[PDB]
Amino acid sequence: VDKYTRARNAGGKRAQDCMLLAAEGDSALSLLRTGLTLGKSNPSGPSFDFCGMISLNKVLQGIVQVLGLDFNCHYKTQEERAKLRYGCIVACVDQDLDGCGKILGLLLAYFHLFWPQLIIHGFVKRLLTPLIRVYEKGKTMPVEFYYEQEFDAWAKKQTSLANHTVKYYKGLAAHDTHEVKSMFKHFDNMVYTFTLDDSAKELFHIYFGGESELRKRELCTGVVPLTETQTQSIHSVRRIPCSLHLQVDTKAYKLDAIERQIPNFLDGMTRARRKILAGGVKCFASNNRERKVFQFGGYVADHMFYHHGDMSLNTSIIKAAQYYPGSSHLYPVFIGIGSFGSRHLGGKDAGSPRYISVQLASEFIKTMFPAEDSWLLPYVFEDGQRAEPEYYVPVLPLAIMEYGANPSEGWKYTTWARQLEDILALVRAYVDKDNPKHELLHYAIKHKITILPLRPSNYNFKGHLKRFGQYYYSYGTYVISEQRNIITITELPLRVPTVAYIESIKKSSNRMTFIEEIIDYSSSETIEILVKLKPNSLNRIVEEFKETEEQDSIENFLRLRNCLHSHLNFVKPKGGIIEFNTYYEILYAWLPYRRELYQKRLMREHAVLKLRIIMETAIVRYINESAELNLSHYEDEKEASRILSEHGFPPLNHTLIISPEFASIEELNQKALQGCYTYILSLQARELLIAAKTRRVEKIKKMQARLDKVEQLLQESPFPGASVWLEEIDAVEKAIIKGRNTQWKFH
Amino acid sequence: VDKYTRARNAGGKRAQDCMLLAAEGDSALSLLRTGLTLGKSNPSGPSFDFCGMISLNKVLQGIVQVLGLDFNCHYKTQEERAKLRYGCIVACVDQDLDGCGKILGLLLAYFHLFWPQLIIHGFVKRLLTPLIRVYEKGKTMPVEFYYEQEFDAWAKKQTSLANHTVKYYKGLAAHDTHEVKSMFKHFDNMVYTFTLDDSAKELFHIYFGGESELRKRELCTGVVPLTETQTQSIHSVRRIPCSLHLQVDTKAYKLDAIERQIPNFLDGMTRARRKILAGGVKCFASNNRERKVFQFGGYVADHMFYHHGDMSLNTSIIKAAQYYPGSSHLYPVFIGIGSFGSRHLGGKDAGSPRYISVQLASEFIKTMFPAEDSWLLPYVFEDGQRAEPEYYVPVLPLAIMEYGANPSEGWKYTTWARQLEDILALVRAYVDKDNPKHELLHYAIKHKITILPLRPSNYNFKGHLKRFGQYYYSYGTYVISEQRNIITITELPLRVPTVAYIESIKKSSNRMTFIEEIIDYSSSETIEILVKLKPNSLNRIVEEFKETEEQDSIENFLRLRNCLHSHLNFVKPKGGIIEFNTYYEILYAWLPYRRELYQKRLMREHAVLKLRIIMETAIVRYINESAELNLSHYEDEKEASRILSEHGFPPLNHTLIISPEFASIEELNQKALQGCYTYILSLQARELLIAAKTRRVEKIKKMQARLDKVEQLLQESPFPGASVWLEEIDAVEKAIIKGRNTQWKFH
Repeated sequence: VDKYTRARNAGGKRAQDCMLLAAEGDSALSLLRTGLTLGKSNPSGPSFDFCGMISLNKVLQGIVQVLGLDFNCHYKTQEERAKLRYGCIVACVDQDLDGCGKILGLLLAYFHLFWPQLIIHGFVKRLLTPLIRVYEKGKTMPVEFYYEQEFDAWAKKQTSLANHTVKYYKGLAAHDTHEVKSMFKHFDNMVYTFTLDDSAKELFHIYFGGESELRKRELCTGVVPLTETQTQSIHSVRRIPCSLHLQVDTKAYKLDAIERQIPNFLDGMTRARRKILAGGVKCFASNNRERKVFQFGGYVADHMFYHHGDMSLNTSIIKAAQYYPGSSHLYPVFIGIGSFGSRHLGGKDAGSPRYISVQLASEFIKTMFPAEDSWLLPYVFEDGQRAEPEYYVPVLPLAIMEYGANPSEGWKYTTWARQLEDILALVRAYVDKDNPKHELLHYAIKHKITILPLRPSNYNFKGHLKRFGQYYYSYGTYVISEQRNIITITELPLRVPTVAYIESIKKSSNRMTFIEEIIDYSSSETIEILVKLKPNSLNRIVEEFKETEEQDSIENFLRLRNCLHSHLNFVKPKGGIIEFNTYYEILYAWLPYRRELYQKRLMREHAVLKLRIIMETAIVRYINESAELNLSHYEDEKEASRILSEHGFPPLNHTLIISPEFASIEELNQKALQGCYTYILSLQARELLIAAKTRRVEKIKKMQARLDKVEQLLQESPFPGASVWLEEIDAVEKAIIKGRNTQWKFH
Repeated sequence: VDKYTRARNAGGKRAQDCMLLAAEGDSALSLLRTGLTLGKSNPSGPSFDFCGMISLNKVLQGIVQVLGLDFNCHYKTQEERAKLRYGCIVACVDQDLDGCGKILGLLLAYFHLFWPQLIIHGFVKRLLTPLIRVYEKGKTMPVEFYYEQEFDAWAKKQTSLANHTVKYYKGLAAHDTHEVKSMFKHFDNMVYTFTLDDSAKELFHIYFGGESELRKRELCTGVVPLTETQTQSIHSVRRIPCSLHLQVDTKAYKLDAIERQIPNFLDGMTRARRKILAGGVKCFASNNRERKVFQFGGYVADHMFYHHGDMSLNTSIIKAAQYYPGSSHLYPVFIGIGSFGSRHLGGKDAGSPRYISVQLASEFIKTMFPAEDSWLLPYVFEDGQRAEPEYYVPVLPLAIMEYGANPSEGWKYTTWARQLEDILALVRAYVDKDNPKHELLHYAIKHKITILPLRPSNYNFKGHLKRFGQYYYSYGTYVISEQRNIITITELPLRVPTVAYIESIKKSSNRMTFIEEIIDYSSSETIEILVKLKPNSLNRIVEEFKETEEQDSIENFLRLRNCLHSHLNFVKPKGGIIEFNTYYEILYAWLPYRRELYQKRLMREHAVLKLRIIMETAIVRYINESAELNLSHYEDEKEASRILSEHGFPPLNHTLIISPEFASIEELNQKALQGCYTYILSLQARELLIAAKTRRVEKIKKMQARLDKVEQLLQESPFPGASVWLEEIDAVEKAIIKGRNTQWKFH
């Protein structure tokens, strides 16, 4: 066996007292070696006397060879279990879903499939290392939480976190030397035995069996965090049910694996694309100066917590800036300066990231993704730092607005962009109260039927879109020269690369028989392929390929027909996988999220306006009464605060009121009334004049007018923010038109 | 032929009028297609009528197949040349040294080797695209420079560059659409024919022949930029000699390729390591907070212009923070928090960059690499932006202070760290004027002989270092248990990974015969390997391996001896490759650079102190004379400046004097006397009081005292800055001792 360190007592008289520390990889093996050889100033801790190490079906073959397990044995009795070389096997995997969810899950499935009696009687354990450590100022011993729920509960009991620094250890390689010493000093109090319950068999069959339907049904919903009672019981008896592990960690790992290929139906982008968009918004906010692709990728990795390889990051950055006929992005996020790709190679002929540059399409991103609503979306947190939002909610349904296809395997995703005019008409009819077939559209939405039509986008396509049965076909255009006998292909079908199409024709002998030569003089955007045929071949070509209503004889000969198959599989905002049948369902699912976002924006604006009005009124009152109060004579802040409280001045938080970044409306109303009176003592000398008071009065008047406008907006029919939604739709349409006029180079 | 687009007239009556645009890759092919199909609003420009395209010995086989060249032909006559299908072949390669230096160089070598008459008579051309474009404000047409020397000469003639924006196009993929249109509008004025001269044959033989000695001799020196006369002649006759291209572009490409594996002898780090160190200094300057490896790599890529893959960046970041026995860095730049690697796998068992964190060893970096001297080193510029310095000059010879080895192939580099005490003694004896054997050391340096000894570092090595002949051998330590018959290896030789050593023993059958089992219970830092031998094997082992003075019988049996071979090949500061024989030569070469750096630091400090003294004296004079002058009554700045000039107030530059970042002493003395009188009108109201004047007088006194101290320092024997050098050496020694005491975790 390779990478196996046997214990001194393994396989001997005290073999049942031994342990086998199954390490995830090389880092886990290094940590285990450091802990086991630490037994110099550690009499109570473990050592190599009873603890062995191994690195994690050849690996499983080595595992069974070391443990001395028997395939034909059941280990239902103690005498049969005593033949094992080791008392128990302990898996040392990182707390991240990639390691504990996959490797430990596979090991548990293996053991359950072959030797379950070991699992029920107790043979498999796991190394539960502290997930989160909170260090105080002046206190050496930290507070350790094994789950994020426990840390959240503890932080709910903390008045302030200024004196506490929080460190997340999601991998075994994140533990420092003294932290490793601390964990291995209490090694016996940190191993957890796995147990089998009634639902464990069904969960194992679902997550590791050959039935894909059960797996898809189980993965339809999200991952539920462990209930505090379950966590408390686990910490109490030091036993972890297999069902809980399979339902939480394995499900999270599988959902994360799917989420890397399947986009959300609200914004149409995956996690990597959302990170790239957030990094682009943050990076180009100060100035829209051009930056190289690798520099922007480094910025995204540094700020947006993009821990994957830079190759995929650069590829996605290049794809987000591509703009050519048949490209994935009809409205790309970034303006690309340089050679970012051509339709002939399907965007695979892009320049090196060291040369091409990216810029933020501010006039489009600002309108499609409002900055005001960016403070209201739920954000994902990576090691306690605010990363990109969980999902973006654009003004228009960007999920169905662009060409989408999954190049990988394991999940089929393919969407064809719908027409901009049809989508705009549908959304405007839904939103506008004074619009034909508005009530009819709402009634149809309630009964889930379609009234207004949705058609595939015909932009950047000089072909023909036809409907046959329930399918949509795209036909390229060609012109034939009888005198020259050659055929000039002028337009390929939708999203058909030129080089791949030419090679596909060249790979067929039946078509190669009638074709003598193929030359590609197509421009960067316009296709022009000359196919020189053998003499006297038109009649033979017509006879070989009979003409039908579905397609022409030459169209069949040259394969100038493409089928628009759509696979509408998306990720729900609260986790899980959702399957749609038509784009109407996607639009109907996206609409309520945007309506709720508009309502939330209006409500938070109302709350912040009320707080600012209160602050300004208090400031004006203090300005008026400073002559009689004479607060400038006092020195201490406490005396001034007490006299202001006696006079009735309300206490407000300066920072939260003036900078309400990410505070929810209930949170904003909760913690804004426990501030101080700093806003009064911080007033400038020039601000005590009559002119400053008049300016503040004018500001109060304009803010009050905005408050009445917001209040009137909140009562708008059918839902609040309808006029704002229509205005933003008009702005987005204008930005899209301007981008299309200038080839998405806004100048 | 693949990726070949034939011209309409190629191989016909007008075949000699045709062209073959040899594209470097896919991006070049896309640019060529865009340019050639652009001929709609471009009657004068080229098109596919006479221009073909091809993608760049199978590729060369396709090239000769397309061109119809003959291997047995010489093409010495026009009639033989007329058989060619194309009139000429034009190479479209990016201006960067990777593309034009390698691919174009290989094509030129191919043509010279087989068909030189084509080269002399004129058959190979290159596409010379504008390297640098300067855009003015309000002027659409830019200024194009094909070489960096031309741009530098033009900028020397520019009074100000505020209205000019500079763009560098080092790749064919960096040209925008309108720029591509501009270049292809004047296509006939941008192709350059290659010519052969007398030295071309020798240069081709040197750079592409089988004689490695000639290549090494040629690469000993750096790359000389083309002289302005040569560039002017090239632009005049539109012909490029092959010798000039080989001497500049190919030499630069080869030197850059070598520089990625061979470190400088001044700081001991390559380009990537210098970029990482500069990024670490810049990133952790504000606060020394821990950052993840991938986040720091992204920061380095964004700011230090690291355009290579992130895998190598993360690997180098991890290596720079590793600290274990036998590691490459005896004094690592970064403190690593987490599991950064172990000696058992030779640092290959490091944790994932997503988990481990890095911090800047400020107490060591600040002392070893002074921040004051960081403004004086020559910096490399990447696309006009200031990247990491060309070379660092540490206080101590870091090139010989750490274990260095080149893991790649093509250049043999291996250095073994010398003892800290010996290096400190040598440098102190060189610097200190009152020191035994100081004059003797200087005399020996003049005669290039050694007096003080240099020995390999024995730190973190519980073995034996022995000297035999001119070689140094490292022996591990073992203990034998006769009763147990097993052998306990306690220390492996220097820089010998444990796993590799165990596998090497296991791979030999002769040693495997006497060994029954091998167990590795070694700690993270201490080696303890138990080798259980077969019964009655000590006598057989002794008989098989005879004992000699060089090594013991058991040492030969277990291969516990390592030879300390050193390959001292480095990169000179001004380019080229330098070969050393002993570490004394490296120290003697490094010393004058540090002495010159100290002298430059002292001189620039003197100049800036003089300028600041002049500024402060002028300010004090204005404060004294403001009562009579009454400058506050005036409104315009011009009138005040004129009256101050009449009164004799000197004009100084506020920004340059107060922030002399990277201004050389001659440059500082040149452009600091053409400023304005802003420093007088910008004075605060509170600064006109007597207390402010007294504070300024005290500041003037302290600055004058520092000026006299600097002046006395400049006259110090033997060279200026000797006491400063000794103080910095003492500080570096203290920092190294503190780091070694705390396992390079400064706390």
